[PDB]
Amino acid sequence: DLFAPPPRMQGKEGRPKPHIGPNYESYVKEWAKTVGPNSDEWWAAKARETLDWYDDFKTVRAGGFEHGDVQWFPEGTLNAAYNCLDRHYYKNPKKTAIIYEADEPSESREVSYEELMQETCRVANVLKSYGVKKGDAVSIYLPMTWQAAAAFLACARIGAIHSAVFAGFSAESLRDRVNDCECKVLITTDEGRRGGKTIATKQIVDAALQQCPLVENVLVLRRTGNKVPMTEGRDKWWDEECAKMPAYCPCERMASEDPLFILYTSKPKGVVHSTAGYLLGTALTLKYVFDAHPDDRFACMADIGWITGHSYIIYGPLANGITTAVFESTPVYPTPSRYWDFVDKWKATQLYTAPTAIRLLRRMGEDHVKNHDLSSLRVLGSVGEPINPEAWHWYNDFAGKNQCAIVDTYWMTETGSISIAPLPGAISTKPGSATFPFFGMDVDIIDPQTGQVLEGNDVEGVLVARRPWPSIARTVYRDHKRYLETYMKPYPGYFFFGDGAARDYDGYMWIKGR
Amino acid sequence: DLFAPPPRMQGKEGRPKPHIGPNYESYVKEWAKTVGPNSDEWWAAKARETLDWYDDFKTVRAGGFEHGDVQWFPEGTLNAAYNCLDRHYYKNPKKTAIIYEADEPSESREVSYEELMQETCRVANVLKSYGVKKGDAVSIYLPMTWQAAAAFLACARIGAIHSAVFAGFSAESLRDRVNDCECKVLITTDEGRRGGKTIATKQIVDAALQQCPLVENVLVLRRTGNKVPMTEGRDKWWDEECAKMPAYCPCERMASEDPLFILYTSGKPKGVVHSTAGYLLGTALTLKYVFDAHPDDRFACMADIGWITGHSYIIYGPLANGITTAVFESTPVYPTPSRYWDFVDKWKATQLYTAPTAIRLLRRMGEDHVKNHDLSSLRVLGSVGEPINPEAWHWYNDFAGKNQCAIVDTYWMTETGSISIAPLPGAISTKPGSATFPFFGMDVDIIDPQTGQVLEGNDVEGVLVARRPWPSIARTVYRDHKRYLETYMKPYPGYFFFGDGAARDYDGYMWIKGR
Amino acid sequence: DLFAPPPRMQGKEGRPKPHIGPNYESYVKEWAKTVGPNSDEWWAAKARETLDWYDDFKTVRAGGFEHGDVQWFPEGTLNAAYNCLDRHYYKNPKKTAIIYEADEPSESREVSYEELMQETCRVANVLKSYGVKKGDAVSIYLPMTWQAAAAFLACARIGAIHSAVFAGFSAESLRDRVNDCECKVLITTDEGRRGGKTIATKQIVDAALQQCPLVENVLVLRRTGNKVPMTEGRDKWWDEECAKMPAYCPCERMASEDPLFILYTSKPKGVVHSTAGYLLGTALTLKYVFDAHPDDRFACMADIGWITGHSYIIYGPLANGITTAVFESTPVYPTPSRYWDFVDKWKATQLYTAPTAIRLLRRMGEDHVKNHDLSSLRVLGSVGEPINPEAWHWYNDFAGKNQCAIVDTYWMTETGSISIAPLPGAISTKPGSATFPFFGMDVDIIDPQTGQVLEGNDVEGVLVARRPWPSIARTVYRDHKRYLETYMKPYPGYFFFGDGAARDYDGYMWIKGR
Ligand SMILES: CCOP(=O)(O)OC[C@H]1O[C@@H](n2cnc3c(N)ncnc32)[C@H](O)[C@@H]1O
Ligand SMILES: CCOP(=O)(O)OC[C@H]1O[C@@H](n2cnc3c(N)ncnc32)[C@H](O)[C@@H]1O
Ligand SMILES: CCOP(=O)(O)OC[C@H]1O[C@@H](n2cnc3c(N)ncnc32)[C@H](O)[C@@H]1O
Repeated sequence: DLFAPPPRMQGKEGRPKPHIGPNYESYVKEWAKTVGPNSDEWWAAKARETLDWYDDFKTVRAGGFEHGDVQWFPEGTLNAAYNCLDRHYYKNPKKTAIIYEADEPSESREVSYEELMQETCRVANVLKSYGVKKGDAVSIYLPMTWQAAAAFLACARIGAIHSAVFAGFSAESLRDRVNDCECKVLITTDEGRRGGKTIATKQIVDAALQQCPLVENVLVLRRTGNKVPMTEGRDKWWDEECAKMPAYCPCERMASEDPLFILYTSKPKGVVHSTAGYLLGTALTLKYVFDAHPDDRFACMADIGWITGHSYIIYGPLANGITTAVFESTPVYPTPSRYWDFVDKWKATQLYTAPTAIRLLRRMGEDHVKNHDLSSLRVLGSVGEPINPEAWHWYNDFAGKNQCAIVDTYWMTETGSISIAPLPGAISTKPGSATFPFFGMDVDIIDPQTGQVLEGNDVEGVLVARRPWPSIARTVYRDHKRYLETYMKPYPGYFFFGDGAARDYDGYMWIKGR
Repeated sequence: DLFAPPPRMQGKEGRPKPHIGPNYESYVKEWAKTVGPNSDEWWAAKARETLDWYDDFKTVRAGGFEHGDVQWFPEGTLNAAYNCLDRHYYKNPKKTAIIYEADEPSESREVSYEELMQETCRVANVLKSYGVKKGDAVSIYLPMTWQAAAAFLACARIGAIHSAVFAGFSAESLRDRVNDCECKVLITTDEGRRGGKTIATKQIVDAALQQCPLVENVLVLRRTGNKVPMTEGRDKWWDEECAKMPAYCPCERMASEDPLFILYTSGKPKGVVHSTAGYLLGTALTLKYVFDAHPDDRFACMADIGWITGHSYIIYGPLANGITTAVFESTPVYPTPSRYWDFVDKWKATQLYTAPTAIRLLRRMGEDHVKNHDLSSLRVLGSVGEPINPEAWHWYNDFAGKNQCAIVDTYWMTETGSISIAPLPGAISTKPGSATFPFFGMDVDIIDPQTGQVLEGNDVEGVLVARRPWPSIARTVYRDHKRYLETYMKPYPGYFFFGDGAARDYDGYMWIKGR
Repeated sequence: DLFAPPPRMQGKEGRPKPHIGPNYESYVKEWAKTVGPNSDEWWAAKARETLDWYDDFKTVRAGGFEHGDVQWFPEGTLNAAYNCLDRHYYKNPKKTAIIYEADEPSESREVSYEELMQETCRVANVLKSYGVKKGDAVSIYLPMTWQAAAAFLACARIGAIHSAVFAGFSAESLRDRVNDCECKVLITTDEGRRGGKTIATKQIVDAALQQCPLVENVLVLRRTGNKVPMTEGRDKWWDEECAKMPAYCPCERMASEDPLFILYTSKPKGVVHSTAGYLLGTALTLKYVFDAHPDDRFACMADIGWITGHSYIIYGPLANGITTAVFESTPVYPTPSRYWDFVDKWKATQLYTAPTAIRLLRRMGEDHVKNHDLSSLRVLGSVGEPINPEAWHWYNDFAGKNQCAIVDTYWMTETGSISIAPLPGAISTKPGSATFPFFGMDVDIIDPQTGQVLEGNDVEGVLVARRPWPSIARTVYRDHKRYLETYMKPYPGYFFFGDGAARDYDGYMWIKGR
C-alpha cells in the first residue's frame, strides 16, 4: 500500500524534474535545514530568493508561542501585490495569471498578468478615493469570479487588510464578520452564478448592512447585470468607479509583520495573517508540495472565501508567477465531468480539490471521468478533511490514471500554508496519510492525558508544533486573548492544532482530526 | 533661411560649451539612445544621475497608451522638494534660487536657496497642521510672487497634490477647479499686483468659496497689505501661521508614480495629472539640454506659474537643476515696453523663455525699447505656446539676441509635461517658425487623419502622434481617466494624440500647424 | 580641591576600562574631533555606529540658530523604539531592561527586554486602534512605574509624539499642557504611589479633561486597583485593551527630524525633540559621561516627567542596551537609606540624582549611608542645580566612599542631553564645577554688557553655544517664534542657555545659573 513517485514526477516523458527528489532521503536532507537553531540561514536565503523586497530584513525570526509576538523578517519591507502582480507583469505581461472558468463553460477565458494588474490598480485607486488607508479593513463578499483576486490584491496593494466572507453566507454571518472587522468599505457583486443558480449577494448585503453602521462605501461588481437595489451614495458600480481611475497605482511599502488579511473561521474568529511570512510560506508550499514550475497551470477548486482559496488560488500561485485557476461553478455543473473537461480544456498541470468533491464525483459514476485525456496532470491535491482509502484510490485511478502524485495536504487557517504533506517527487505516499511536515514545520505528538511528547514511532495523541513558522497566524483580530487561549495555552511551548493525530512505524503521520 | 548655432552657443567668448553639439549628427547620436527598445540603459543612467533617490528603482518603464498605466522607475522613492531645494541648499545655501522681479522694479530682490527652503518648510508645516496628508489635493490661487514656488514645493514636500489656478481666473473658474480637485485647503493671496493693476484675489476667493463646501482652511499671503475680508476660522494669514512653525520640515518619501500635481486645462476643465519622478526627470533634462543650462546660469522664463510652462520651466526644471530661475510679477509693457530687456540687463539673464504673444506685443511697441540694451548675457531665446511667425521670430533674433543668441521654438503641451519638439541650441541649425526635432525619449510621427496610417518619409502633412510614452507624460485626468484615454489614446490606437496638425519637410524638420 | 579619577574609574579591581581616559589630554583629543568644520566625519561615524538605521543618511548636519532649521542626518530613517527595544531584544531577550523599584521595596522586580518590548507593542497596537497616526500627539500622565517607559516607547514605535506631564501636577497644569499639545489620547493611572502616599491621578485627569475637549480616548493603567471613576467610552483599562492586542507591533520608519517628543517646561512651553539627533546625543552622553558598559545597571532617580527622566531613565540607557532603574518612591521612604538599600540590592554601577535629594539625605544624618556597601558604584551623577561644595563632599565621601567619580552634569531640556560634564575616567573634578563641554558642544562666555565673547580664562558672563549639536531642541510646539526669541535672538549666532557662568584659570566651567 505504498505509492512511489510516478514517472511524471521523475522528470520523464518531457515533464519537469521535481524540485526535491527522488526519495525520502532528499526530503530529509532539505528539511533538516529548515528547522532547528541553525535554520535561520536557509530561511533568510529563501526569503531573499523567493520574494522581492523594497527594503532588506536583518533579523530572520523572533517571538514565540507564549505571548503571541511571532516575528519573521521584521525589518524588511515588501508588498504582496508587487510580488504577485508587478514583477511577473514586468517579466511577461501577456502571460496568463488567471484561467477564469465561468459557471457557463462558454464564458470562460484567460486573464493575463497585465489585465489583472490593471484591474487591481483600478480597484486600489477606487479604494484610496474612498479614504481607505494602510491598516484599514475592507470586507470582500464576492463569489468565485476572477475580479475577486484583483479585489484581494487591491487591498494588498494599498496596505488595506482585506477580510473575505464566503459568498452565500447568510445576512447574519456577513453582518457579524463585517461588524467585527470594523470595515468602512465592502466589495461585493450584484449577484453570483454557481451551478446554474443565482446567489442574491446584493440583497443579502443590503439585509446585513441594515445592521452594519460603520460601512459607508459599497463597491458592486456587475457580475450578472440583473437589476439589484442600489442605495444612493453608499453603493457604486465597480466598472463605473474603475473607469474613472488610472490603470496603475503605486504599491504601499509594508512592514513584514503588517497584517495582510483577516479570515473569519466558519462569535466568528478572525485569523490574522501578516505579509512576508505568509507570502513566503504559501509560495514555498505551492512550489514544493505541488512541484510548480514557471509554465505550470495550477488548478485549485476551493473557494476564495476559504484559507485554501487565499493561499493556493491567489497568493501562492501568483507569487510564483504561474497560472492559477478561478473556478466559478460546481463539480457537477452542468455535468459531473466538469473537473475533467476543465483539465482537458486548459491542460491543468496540478489539481487541488477537497475530499468532499472527490467523493461526490465518485458517487456520480465512472463514465464522467473514464474517457477524459487529462495526462497534463502531474500532482493531485486533497485538502480539508481526511480522505478515505476508497476516495483516495478513486482519485488516483481515475483523475490521475495512476500517473499522478497524490498529495494529502494537512493544514489549517491558522497555519497559513500547508503543514504536513508529501513532496510529490520524493515521498512515497500512503492512501489517507498526510506523510511528513513541510519546511519549517517541526510537528510532534503529545499525550493529552499527561501533556508529554510521545517520542518514537507508532504513537497516537494530539498534534503540536514545536516552533513558529513564517506563515503561522499572528493573532485573532482584536481578540489576542482568544488566540493565546485557543492555540498556545493548552500546551505551553507548543502550537496546538486541535487535531488528534498518529504516527505509524514508518514515521508517517495520520491525522485523526478535530 | 537656416541659422547655425551662434558663437555664444559654440563655447567661445567665455561662454559654456554646449552639452550637445556642434551639429545635427551629435544630436542624432544622443537621441538614438533615448528611443527604441534599447533605450532603458540611457534612461536609467540619466534618472540616477539627475535625481536624488531615497530608494533606487528596479524597472525603468512599463505600461502604455492603451490603458493609461504608464510607469517610469516605479520602485524608486524620491521627493520633488528634496531634488529642487534640499540638495542645492546642502551644496550652497547662499546661491540664489529665485530672482523675484516684483511689479515695481525697485521691489525686486534675490531669494536664496536657504530662504526658499525655509519658507517651503514653514508652509509645509502649516499644511501638516491643517491635516493635509500624502495624496491630498491643495488648491493654489497665487499671482507671480516668489512664495508661490514655496507653496508648490511645500505640497511636494509632504506628498500633497498641488493644483495651481491661474490668478486671472474668475470666481466661477476657480470654483470649478477647486470643486473638481476636492481640495480642503486653498493657498491664496490678499491681492495681486500685475502691470500696476490690482487683482482682488481674496474677493474672488470668497465669491468662489461661497460654492466650495469642502474647503476648510485658507492660507492667505499678505502680498499688498490692503484690507481684505478674512473669515474667522477658515482664513489665516500666511506670515502668522508660518511664524509658529519650524523652518525645517522632513521630506515625505514619495513613490515615482505618486501624483506630483494636477493642472487644469484652461465643458468641465480637465485636470492633467503629473507624477513625480518621470515629470521631474523630463523637466530637468529639457531645462539642461534645450536651454543649455549650466550651474551658474540665470534662467528667465516669463510665463505664469498657473500654466504648465510655469510649472516646468519656472519652478521644477530650473530648481531641480539647482540654477537660478526668475519669477516675473509684472507685464512686458509695465512700466515701459523695455521691462524684459531692463530685467535681462539688471540680472544678467543667460536664457529667456517667453511666448510669441509677448514678443509680438513688444515688436508692435517699437524698437526704441530694445535696441539700446546690452543683453549680451543671453545665450538662448525660447518661444512657447503658439507658432511664432517669421517676422516675430526675426524680431526676437535680431533685437533681443542681437543675432548672437540661439532661438529655440519649443513645442509641447500640458499633457507632455516637458518640451517634446525643440532645437538643441548648440547642435541644431534653426529655421524660423519651426520646432525642429523631437527631444530625448520622444518618437514623434505624422499620421494621415483620413487613413490613420503613419506617413513615412519627408515632406508629409497630417496629425502629430507619439509612438511610445516618455517619462514626463501625463498619467491621467483627475478622476476622469476615461476622458484621458478618449482624448489622447483612442483616436489613434497605439499612439499618443497631440491633437496638433503638423508637417515634416524634406530636411526632416517638424512644422506644427496647430489645433 | 582637585579629584583625579578613582581606581574604580581606572580599569582596576575588575572594573571596566573607561571609554575616554586617563587624563585631560585624551578628552581634548577626542573632543576636538566633535567640533569645528571637520567634525562631520566623527558625527557620521558615531551615528552609524550607535544607532540602527532603516535608511542611511547622506547629509550630516544643516541649518542653524538664526531661523531654527537645525537638521541632523536628514535623509536617514530610523525608529527610537527599535533602537531602544527591538535590537537589544533580538540580541538578548532575557536581559533586564528595567529594574522597577516599587514604592514598597518588596514589590520591586526586574522587567526584561522581552517583557518591555511586548508591553510597548501592546500599547502601540492599542494606540493604533485609537486612530493615533504618525505625527499625532499623545499625552502621558503617569507616575514612576515601569510601564511609563513602555508608554513613551509605544508612541515612538508608531511615530506618535508623546507629551509627558509630571505626575502630581494640578488639574490646571495638566489641562494647559493637554490643550496646548492638542492630543486626542491620554495615558494615565488610576492612582500613583509615591512616598507611601496616594496620588489621585485619575481624579485630577477627570477634573482636567472637563476642560479638554479634544481628548477622546483615555488609557488607564491599574497601578493600585482602587476604585476610580471611569467614563463610558472615553476611558478604558490598560490591561483590558492590551489583552486584545498582539504582543508585537511593526516599527514606523521615522525621518531623523521627525519630532520624537514634546516636553513642557515647568503659558507652558513645549520643547520639541526630534528622533535621530536626540537619540544619538542621549546615547553618547550615557555611554561617555557615565562610562556605561554593556552589563552596567544605570540608576537615574529623576522623574520621567522631567527631561532627565526622558534622557537618562528611558532613551539613553535603553538605546545603549543596558539596564536602567525606574524608582517609584522618594529618597526617604520608608527610611532615608532607600537610595543605598536600592544600590546594594540591585548592585547599581552608576547613580544619577539631583542635589536636592543629596542635601535632604545629608540632613537626614550619616547613619543611613555609613553602613552600606555601595561597592558596585563607579560614577555618581548630579543634575538640576549647582551642587554646594559641602553637598558634593558628602556625596563623594558617603555615597561613593571616595572611590566613585563625581560628575556634575549641566544641561537643560532644550539641549536634550548633557552639555557640560566631566568625563569620569579622564577629567579631574572640582566640587561644584561642571568642568568641560561634551562632544559636539562648543560653549563660550559672552559679556552681557557688550555682547562680545570673552576670550581666555578667568572670565564671567552668560553661557552661549557657538554651533548646533545633534540633540538640541528643534522648536517650541506651535510657538517657533517663542523658541527663536528665547534661545536665538538675545545673541545672534549663538544659542542662549540663559545661565550665567564663569570659566576659571584652568578652563573649568562654573555655572552661576539663571
Ligand atoms: C486548510 C483548511 O483549514 P480550516 O478550514 O481551518 O480547517 C482545518 C481543519 O481541517 C481538517 N483538515 C484539513 N486538512 C486535513 C487533512 N489533510 N487531513 C485531515 N484533516 C484535515 C483538520 O481538522 C484541520 O484542523
Ligand atoms: C506649452 C503650452 O501647453 P498648453 O497650454 O497645453 O498648450 C499646448 C498647445 O499649444 C500649442 N503650442 C505650444 N507650443 C507650440 C509651438 N512651439 N508651436 C506651435 N504650437 C504650439 C499647440 O497647439 C499645443 O497643442
Ligand atoms: C537638566 C535640567 O533641565 P531643566 O529642568 O530644563 O533645567 C535647566 C536649568 O537647570 C539648571 N541646571 C541644570 N543642571 C545644572 C548644573 N549641573 N549646574 C547648575 N545648574 C544646573 C540651569 O539653570 C539650567 O538652565
